[PDB]
Amino acid sequence: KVRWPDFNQEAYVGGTMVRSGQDPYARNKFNQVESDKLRMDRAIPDTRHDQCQRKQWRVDLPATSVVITFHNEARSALLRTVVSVLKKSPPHLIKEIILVDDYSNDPEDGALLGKIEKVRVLRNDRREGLMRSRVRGADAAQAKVLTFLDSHCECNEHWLEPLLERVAEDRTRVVSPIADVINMDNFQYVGASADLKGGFDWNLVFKWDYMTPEQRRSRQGNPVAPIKTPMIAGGAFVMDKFYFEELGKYDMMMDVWGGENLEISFRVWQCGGSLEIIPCSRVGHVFRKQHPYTFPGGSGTVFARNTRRAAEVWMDEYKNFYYAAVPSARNVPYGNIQSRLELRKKLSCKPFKWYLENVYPELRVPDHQDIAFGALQQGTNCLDTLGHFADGVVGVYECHNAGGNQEWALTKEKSVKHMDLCLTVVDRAPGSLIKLQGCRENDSRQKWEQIEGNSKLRHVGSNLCLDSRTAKSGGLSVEVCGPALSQQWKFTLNL
Amino acid sequence: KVRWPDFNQEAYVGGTMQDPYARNKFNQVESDKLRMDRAIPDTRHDQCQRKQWRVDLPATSVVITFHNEARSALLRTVVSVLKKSPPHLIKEIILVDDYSNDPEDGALLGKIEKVRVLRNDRREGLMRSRVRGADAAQAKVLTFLDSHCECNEHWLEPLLERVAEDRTRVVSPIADVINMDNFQYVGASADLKGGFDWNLVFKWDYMTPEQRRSRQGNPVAPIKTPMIAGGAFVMDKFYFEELGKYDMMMDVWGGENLEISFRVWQCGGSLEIIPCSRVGHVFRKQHPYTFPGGSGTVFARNTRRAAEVWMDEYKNFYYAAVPSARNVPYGNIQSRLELRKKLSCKPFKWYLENVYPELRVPDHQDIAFGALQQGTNCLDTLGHFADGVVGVYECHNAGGNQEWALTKEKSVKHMDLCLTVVDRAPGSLIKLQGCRENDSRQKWEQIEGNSKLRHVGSNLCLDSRTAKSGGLSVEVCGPALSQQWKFTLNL
Ligand SMILES: C#CCCCC(=O)N[C@H]1[C@@H](OP(=O)(O)OP(=O)(O)OC[C@H]2O[C@@H](n3ccc(=O)[nH]c3=O)[C@H](O)[C@@H]2O)O[C@H](CO)[C@H](O)[C@@H]1O
Ligand SMILES: C#CCCCC(=O)N[C@H]1[C@@H](OP(=O)(O)OP(=O)(O)OC[C@H]2O[C@@H](n3ccc(=O)[nH]c3=O)[C@H](O)[C@@H]2O)O[C@H](CO)[C@H](O)[C@@H]1O
Ligand SMILES: [Mn+2]
Ligand SMILES: [Mn+2]
Repeated sequence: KVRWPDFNQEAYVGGTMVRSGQDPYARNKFNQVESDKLRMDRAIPDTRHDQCQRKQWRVDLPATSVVITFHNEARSALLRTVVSVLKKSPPHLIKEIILVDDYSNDPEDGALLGKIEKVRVLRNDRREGLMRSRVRGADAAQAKVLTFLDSHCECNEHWLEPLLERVAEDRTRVVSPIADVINMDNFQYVGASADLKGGFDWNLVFKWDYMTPEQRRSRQGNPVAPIKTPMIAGGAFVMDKFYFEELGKYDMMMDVWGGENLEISFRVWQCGGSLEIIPCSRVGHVFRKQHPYTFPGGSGTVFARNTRRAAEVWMDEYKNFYYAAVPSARNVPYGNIQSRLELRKKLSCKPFKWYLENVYPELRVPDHQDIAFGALQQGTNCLDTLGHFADGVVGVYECHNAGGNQEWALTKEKSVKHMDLCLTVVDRAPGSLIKLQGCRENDSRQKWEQIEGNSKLRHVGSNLCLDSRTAKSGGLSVEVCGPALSQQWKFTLNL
Repeated sequence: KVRWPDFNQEAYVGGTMQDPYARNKFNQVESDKLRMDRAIPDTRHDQCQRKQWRVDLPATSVVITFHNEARSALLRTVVSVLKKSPPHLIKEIILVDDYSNDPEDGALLGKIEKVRVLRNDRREGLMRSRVRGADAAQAKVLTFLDSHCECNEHWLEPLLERVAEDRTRVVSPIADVINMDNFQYVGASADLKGGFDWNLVFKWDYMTPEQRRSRQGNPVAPIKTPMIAGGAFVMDKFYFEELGKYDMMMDVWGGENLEISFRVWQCGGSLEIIPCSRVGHVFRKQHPYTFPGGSGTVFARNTRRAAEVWMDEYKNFYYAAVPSARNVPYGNIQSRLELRKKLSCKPFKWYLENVYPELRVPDHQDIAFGALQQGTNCLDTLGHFADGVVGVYECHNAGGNQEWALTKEKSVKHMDLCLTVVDRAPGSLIKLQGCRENDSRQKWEQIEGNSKLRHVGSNLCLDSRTAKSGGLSVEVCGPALSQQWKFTLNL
C-alpha cells in the first residue's frame, strides 16, 4: 500500500529504540543502537567477484515468494532486510514478501510493515518456532519458487538472479548465496570468502569447510561457478515450491532452532536433489554468539532433540558416531518419527553411506571395528605427531580440532594409530620415550588399552601408562602408571 | 671367490673399531656389534607375504658408492643384497670407492662373491661415482643403493617386475629407518610420497586424503611419486644411458635426486615407490665427509644446475626461497640443456600441473609468498573466517592457516580473504575480510628493506604488540621489533 522509499523509518523503529543508559545488546544480542542508526536503504559494498559484477544477468525467470520468519526482531534489522529485497531484486521477480511473525511480543513489529509494497504479514497465535513458521509462509506462498531469508539480512547487488537461474534450469537444486557478514557490534557489512563449502563434524554442529586443493584447482578457471555444498547453512536459500512440498517440507515436530538445516541437507542429497552455494549471490547476515530468544525445553536440550530427530531418520547406523561424539544426546527424548521415516522409504531415498562416499567424502569416518577415534585430548593439549615419521618421537600440541597431524585411531588390534604409524613402546623402563613405528598386527610393544574409566591409556601386558611430562624434554614417554595429570588421555570419539 | 658367509666379518670390522659419532655421524659401536647377516623384522604388509613373485626377471648390477663408510655398514649392505635377493637376479655388486682414506675398506671386499671394486683416483662425489659403476655394469638393469642400507625379504622382485613390464619406470623401495643411535631396524610408513618445497630440499609428503581413498582397494599398489629420495632405486640400464645418466658436473651430494626426478617425469618416464620392496637406511643429521667447496655452496651449485636446466621460469621461486643461491656460480650447463631438447622433453609447468599439483605455487604476478615469519611465530588465521581477527602462532611450516601472499594489487591475502585495516587509530585490531582490489584499507607496502609491512597511504605498520591479548594490530609504526616480518619467498 506504499512504495518502500516513502515508508517512514523514523516513525517505525521510533519508540521501540534504546532508552538512555540501557544495555545496547539487550533484546537481540547484537548492537541495536548501531543497527537503528543505519538507513533502511543503506549503502553496502559490492562484495562480488569482478566476474559477476559485469554480466547481463538473466531476468526472464520465475518469480519468488520471499519468506522471512521472526520472533522479537529489531525493527531496524527487519525493515532493512525487507527493503534490501525490494531495492535490489528486479520488481517482477518478487511476487510477494511473506513476513511470518512467530509470536513476537508486539504484533506491531510485523503488522506495520504490511503497509509496504508487496509485504504480507502472518501472525502466529502461539509460538511455533523457526521450522514450523517457515512452513506456514511456504504454504501461503503464491509463487512457484520459494526464497527463505533470516530477519536480519541485507541482500546485495543482483543477488536474486543467480539463485533463480539455478533453480529454473533444474528444479531439484536447492541453492544458497554466500553469506556475507554483518558485524554484530558495529554493523559494518563485510565481504565473506567465496572459497568455502558448508559441512559438519560428528557432533552434528554446522561448520564451514575450506574447499579442498583438488576442488579449488578444478575451479581455478571458473572461480564464480556454483559450489556443490554437502550442507546448506540453512538461513538463506531458494527452492522450487513443488519440490519443497514433494520432498517433505520440514520436520514439523522440530522446535525453535537447530537441526532443520542438517535434516533438509541430508534429505535433499539422499533423495536425488542437490545443494549449492552460488558465489555471485551475496546476502549479508548478522552472525551472533548468543541466542536472544527463549527456548521452551532448554536451549541445548531442544537442539539435541531436533538433531536426533534428523540423525535417527537419515543417518542409518552412522547416527552412532554422533552419539559417540555427544554421548549426552542419548538421554534426550525425541518422540515419534514414523511419518518422516516413511517419507524416506516413500521417496526411495539413498542410504547415508551413499551420502558419505559421494557427497561428503572429506568427513573422516572411523572403521566399524575401531574402538575409539579422533584426537586424543589432555586438557587443551592433544596428541600430535609434530610431523614425525617412523622412528619418531610423539608429542603434544594445543588442540585445533582439524585432525591433521593430530588425528588418531584406537584399533581392534589395540593400537594407537595415525595413518599406518602406531605408538610403540621401544623401552619398558620408566621415563623411556615411545616411538612411532610401522603397524604390525602382533608387535606387542604397540598394543594399548584404556583404563580408569577411559581417562588413562595403559600399555597392555604392563604396569605402564602413556605420560606427557617428558614432552618438553624429549617427547611423550611411558612412565610408571600412577596418579599423574600427565597420564590422563580422553578420545574425542569413544565407541 | 669366497662366499659371503665364509667371509671374515671379525678382522674386517676389526681394523677400525674414541667418539662413535666423530667417525661416521652414527653410532659405530652399535653398528660394529651387529652381525653382517643380522636379523631384521619383515616390515612388509601382510598382503605381500603371500605373493608368488614371478622370478623369470632380468638380473641387475647393484651399484654401491662410498667415501669413508663404516666397514660394518658397508659389509652389512653388501651381504643383505646377496642374502635377501635371489642369486640369479644379482649379476654383480659394483663397489665404487670414492677416494676413501684406506683403500682396504673397499679392496678387501673384492674377495666376496659377485663383488667388484673400483677405486677413484681422486675425489669425485656421489653422482660421478655412480656413473662409473653404471658404465661398468653388465646386466640389463641398474640398481643403486647407499653404502649403509639393509635389504629386506623379497625386496628386489617387486622392483624388477615393474621395470621388466615397462622400461620407462624408475622404481624405489619404501625406505625403512635404521636408527642412527640404536641401529634398530624400524618399519616405515607406506602412506608417503616424495616431494619438495621451493627451497628444493627433499621432503616426504603425507599422501592426500583423496589418494588414500583411491588406494583402499589395492593398498600395496605402486605409488606414483613426483620425486625419488635418490639413494635406493632401480632403472633400466639402456634407459639410464639414453636419458642422460647424471649431470656429470655435480659434485659431492645433493641435487642429483631432484635433477633425475624432474628429467624422468618431464621426458616421458615415471617414478614409483613400491611398498612391498623394503630397504632399510641409516638416516643421519649432518654429513660425516668433507665437501670440496664448503658444503652449503656445493649443494646450491648442484641444485642450481638442475633448476636452471629443468625448471624454466619457476627457478625464480627457488631463488626467492634461497636468495643467496642467485650468486655462487653454477658453471656451464650447455650439454644438459642440449640433452633436454634432444629428448624433446615437456616443460616444468607440465610437471607441476600433472605430476606434483599439490605443490603450492605463487601466481607469477605475486610480490611475495609463503608464510609470514616473526621469530618462531608465523602469521596464522587461527581458523577465523571473514570478519575475524588475525594472529600469530608458532610456525608449523605446513601451510593452511599460515599461507599468505602479497599480491600485485598490494594486498596481504590468505585464500580469498585479505588483511584489512578497519580502524586507522593506533592500537586498532585488524580484521580479515573478503578481498576487493579497490579497497585502500586492504593495501600494504613492504618497507625498510623488506623487513616491515606498512599500510599504504598511512603512517601505520602491521604489529604483534596486541597479538596475545586479542588479535594483531595496526600500530603507530616506528622502531618496534613487534613490526618485523620476513616473507619466506620474496620476488
Ligand atoms: C545469508 C545469510 C543467512 C545465513 C545465516 C544462517 O544460515 N542461519 C541459520 C542459523 O541461524 P542463527 O543466526 O543462529 O539463528 P537466528 O537467530 O537467525 O534464527 C533464525 C531465524 O528464525 C527466526 N526464529 C528463530 C527462532 C524461533 O523460535 N522462531 C523464529 O521465528 C529468527 O528471528 C531468525 O530470523 O542456523 C539456524 C538453525 O536452524 C537456521 O538454519 C538459520 O537459517
Ligand atoms: C633404501 C634406501 C635409502 C634411501 C635414502 C636416500 O634416498 N638417500 C639419499 C640422501 O642421502 P644421505 O643419507 O643424506 O647421504 P649420504 O651421506 O648417505 O650419501 C649418499 C651416498 O653417496 C655416497 N657418497 C657421498 C659423498 C661422496 O663424495 N661420495 C659418495 O660416494 C655415500 O657414501 C652414500 O653411499 O640424499 C642424497 C642426496 O644426494 C642421495 O640422494 C641419497 O641417495
Ligand atoms: Mn540469523
Ligand atoms: Mn645415505
